[PDB]
Amino acid sequence: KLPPGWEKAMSRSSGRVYYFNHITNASQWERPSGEPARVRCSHLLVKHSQSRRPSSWRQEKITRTKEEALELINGYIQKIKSGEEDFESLASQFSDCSSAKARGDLGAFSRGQMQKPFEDASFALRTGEMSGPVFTDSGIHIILRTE
Ligand SMILES: OCc1cccc2[nH]ccc12
Ligand SMILES: OCc1cccc2[nH]ccc12
Repeated sequence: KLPPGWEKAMSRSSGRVYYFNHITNASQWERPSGEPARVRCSHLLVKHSQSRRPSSWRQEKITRTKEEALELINGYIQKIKSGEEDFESLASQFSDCSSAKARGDLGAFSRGQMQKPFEDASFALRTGEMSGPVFTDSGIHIILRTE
């Protein structure tokens, strides 16, 4: 029926059908369109107090809760989707990964290199697509597939 990971859902607020991907946590109104050895992705990471290393270039000791990190992630996604902010700008300013200095770009990678939830989401995105919140031991990620 639908591409890998996608399913139909019903909006509670509006009643209209939408589509949700349980691998990437993406959601959208439009029906999803249409695997490579390698993909190229950028990401924006928000760490929290239970991250494997609760420290980053932005903060020596990260104290925000997981719930607070998810709220920050949700807000970044909202501004990216409305066009108020670009993914690259938010990643450079607010990502708790040192890849912030390269606008979030991780370069190209294969399966078996990244943490599993990150890898699975990266390879389930189509080129140009963006994930919802993706949870790893490092924190919560927004992933943008660029190639
Ligand atoms: O690695 C330190 C550093 C140098 C230059 C730009 C940066 N952005 C985030 C960390 C960072
Ligand atoms: O493995 C997931 C991942 C990929 C690339 C950069 C990252 N930084 C923190 C986690 C992380």
